[PDB]
Amino acid sequence: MAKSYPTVSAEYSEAVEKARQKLRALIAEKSCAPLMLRLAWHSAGTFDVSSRTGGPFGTMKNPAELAHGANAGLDIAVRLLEPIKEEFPILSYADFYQLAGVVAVEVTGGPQIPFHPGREDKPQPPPEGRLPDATKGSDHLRQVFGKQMGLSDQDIVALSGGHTLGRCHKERSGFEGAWTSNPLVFDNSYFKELLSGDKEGLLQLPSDKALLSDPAFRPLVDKYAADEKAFFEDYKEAHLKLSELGFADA
Ligand code: HEM
Ligand code: NA
Repeated sequence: MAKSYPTVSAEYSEAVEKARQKLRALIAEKSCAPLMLRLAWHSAGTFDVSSRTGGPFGTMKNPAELAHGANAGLDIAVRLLEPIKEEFPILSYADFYQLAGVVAVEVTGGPQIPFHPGREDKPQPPPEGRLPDATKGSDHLRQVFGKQMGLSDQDIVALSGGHTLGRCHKERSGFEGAWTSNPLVFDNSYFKELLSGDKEGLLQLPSDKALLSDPAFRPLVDKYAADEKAFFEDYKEAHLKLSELGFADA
């Protein structure tokens, strides 16, 4: 009951569905689901409840936000999706990029995340610096996900499982390597690899490792490594909340 979703026209809803189908095809065909999940997450994860600035309001289309260090390479994702966007002028960029994130999780075998349309495209990007720093630890994760975004510790650990997809690139973040051996499959392998420690051919960031040493995060890592169904359930809830930060709040 924390949300009151807006009424959109039948034509808006039809555009959502037709765009969803185009996104499902393109994301699968171009093998770019991890990049598209990162696009949606960096779009949403800048929300700060104290000022109600940032969040999933389409500002990743703005070159000034694409230029943030944390968003290196997301210009590729914006450009890859623009041909579809041009077919759906009614949709906000805000909705479109969150829909791409939901689709990215779906097409890689993850949970079906509910999608509610109606986000506005806001004119001002957030200030740079809201997103989590991969070199920092649990206090920082709680500042970013908790104090800024309003999400729970469970949400932090579940959402960190987004790293079950994809990899780091030396020219984007400067880190390099995949967390999992199957980076196009949405599964609980991220947590299994965290528990088994560092190993040749796979990467762990300091922020991933902070989940292992924190007394509240660690039980959640253990749970998701053992129980993919529980991971999917908690991930679905956390991604839904993330994708709607600042949007439709009652
Ligand atoms: C918990 C704090 C987090 C930190 C410090 C962090 C940091 C990073 C870094 C440094 C990269 C490498 C980017 C590159 O070089 O291409 C990355 C990639 C990625 N992140 Fe995160 N991330 C966090 C949370 C999340 C969340 C919440 C999600 C989504 C639910 C997510 C999804 C991804 C994905 C899918 C990739 C791979 C992108 C690709 O393959 O192109 N991350 N993250
Ligand atoms: Na995986």
